[PDB]
Amino acid sequence: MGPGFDFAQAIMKKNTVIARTEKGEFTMLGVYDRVAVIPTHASVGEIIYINDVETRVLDACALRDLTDTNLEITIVKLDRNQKFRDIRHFLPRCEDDYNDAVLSVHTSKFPNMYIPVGQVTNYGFLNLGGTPTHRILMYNFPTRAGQCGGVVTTTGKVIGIHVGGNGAQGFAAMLLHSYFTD
Repeated sequence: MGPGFDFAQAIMKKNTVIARTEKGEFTMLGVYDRVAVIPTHASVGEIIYINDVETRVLDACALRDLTDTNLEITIVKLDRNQKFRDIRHFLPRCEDDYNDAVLSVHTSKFPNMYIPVGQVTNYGFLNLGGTPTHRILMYNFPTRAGQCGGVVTTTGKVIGIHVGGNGAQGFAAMLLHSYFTD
């Protein structure tokens, strides 16, 4: 509809895949080369389906902060025959708040879904399904079941992936440039 949805659509069209684990289907953001991210509760194993293709997992790392607290981001390296467009220059360097964000989802259940979620708070600590979690972003949209992995963007920035909600609010794990230095 406008420049927020334009930037969101540009990321979805080139930098997402449908990830299937034994825990269900997730939006999965490709970041560079064969490296992608998914919520840690997807429980990535040795084999994953990527757009319904059986794919060996070369590495999978559940991120935690230096306090040894869950970040709810798993960085996955895929045995895929094709690289992602490198979008690391769209990642923020620091924890921050944002205006006018879009949550974008692409699954079997929710194809080509874009949600204007409005203002994003640097919320920090969240007890997420019983697990203490840091670097949480919050938006006042009633997200449901089927949004996990969904990409949170502003114009110019990819800021997080959707990991949960309480029925009134949705919560995203921050993406930071420092997660993907090589």
